Amino acid sequence: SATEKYYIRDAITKPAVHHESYQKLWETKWKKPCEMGVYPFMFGSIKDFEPVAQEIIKKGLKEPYDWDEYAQMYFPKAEELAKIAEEAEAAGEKEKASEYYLRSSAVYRISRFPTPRSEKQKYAWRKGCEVFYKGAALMEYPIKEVRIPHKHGIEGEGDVVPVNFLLPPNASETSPVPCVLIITGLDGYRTELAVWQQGWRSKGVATVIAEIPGTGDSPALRQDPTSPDRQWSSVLDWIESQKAVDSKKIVAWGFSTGGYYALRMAHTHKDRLLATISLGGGAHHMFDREWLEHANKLEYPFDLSNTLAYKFGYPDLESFIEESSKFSLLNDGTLQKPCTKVLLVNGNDDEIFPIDDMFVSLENGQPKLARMVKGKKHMGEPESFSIILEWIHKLLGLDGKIKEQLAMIPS
Ligand SMILES: Oc1cc(O)c2c(O)cc(O)cc2c1
Repeated sequence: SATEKYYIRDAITKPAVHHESYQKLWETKWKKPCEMGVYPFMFGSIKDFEPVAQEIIKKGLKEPYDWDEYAQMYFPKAEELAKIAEEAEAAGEKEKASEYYLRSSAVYRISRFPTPRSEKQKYAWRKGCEVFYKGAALMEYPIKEVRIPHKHGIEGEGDVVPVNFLLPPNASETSPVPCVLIITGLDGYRTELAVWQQGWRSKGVATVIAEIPGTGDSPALRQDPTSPDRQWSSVLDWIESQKAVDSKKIVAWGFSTGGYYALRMAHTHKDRLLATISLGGGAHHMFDREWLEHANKLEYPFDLSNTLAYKFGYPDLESFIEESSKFSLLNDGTLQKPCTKVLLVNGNDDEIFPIDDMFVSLENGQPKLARMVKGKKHMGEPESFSIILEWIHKLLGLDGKIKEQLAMIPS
């Protein structure tokens, strides 16, 4: 059956305990990364989240979640942190203001995980973005929003591609810098992957952070497989206009679902990218009935397959599965085209997207760079981040000081 189909075999039939309740999500999956200040709790503090978790656990919330009831639990804490930030900014305490705005943005973020599917989650997205950019503007090296005109947009698409932008100091047309284009995931948007930007700045590298179609503020048509292609044309046209960036040194790094888009654009925009990295991406079997019919109950904190269906613009999973084959980079002929430099990295035991899709990626077109991480699930952490930074440092001729860069990630 499905138990024989994929690399992980009958692991797909074992429901993960975190789906039983929020209590199990918190105790077995979220408390630890929150304490360490890492994804999905970048910029966050256990001091903020633990009191909120305790209130959710007392209420006994669990799948199926009422996303308005769920989101509202985070709001009193998010507002408290935003009020503290405002009073700090009024007093000229810039470093403190920045911290509490970003702590507020983290609480709003988790309130609209896994993706905004209710009015209060849609509200939390807007409120989280607002406090993130207030925090970002008060960083020593401010990260700014750029509303890139979507010149390549068609009917029914948004007029702009909102991105984060950070340019290292002394970057100029005379001394231009490489750019890491970060493509975000199904749940982590530009307000989350922002955590990478100061690291890249410290190594003399510009960053642009953009969301995938049907997430954050992406203007792209959800159901149209070619919508990302138009988005990257607008984004890369804008990066080329920034003369302080070397347009011959753009590296696209796709995180999780972002990996699919990084792999896709290595083909669609080969001549405009030095390299792309897919970290925990998929390509083909991520759209399989069998995979999607099992993934709701596996390592993903909530309902992966339903969330992916919503991101692709479908009202339910069955309707998505009916048409999902058309998004395959194999089915649509993408993987037959020439590609720029591609690095594929993932944990073998991934239960969000199958390692089988790294195999499909290596079974078609030109040879690609790969590191498989045995005995690890989605993203193959922490070794994956060291592998990728080492490769990008070598590619761009940076200082190779990847431990220094990685140490800047934990909040
Ligand atoms: O350690 C990480 C860091 C991330 O940025 C992740 C992300 O964006 C998506 C995901 O599914 C897992 C992640 C794990």
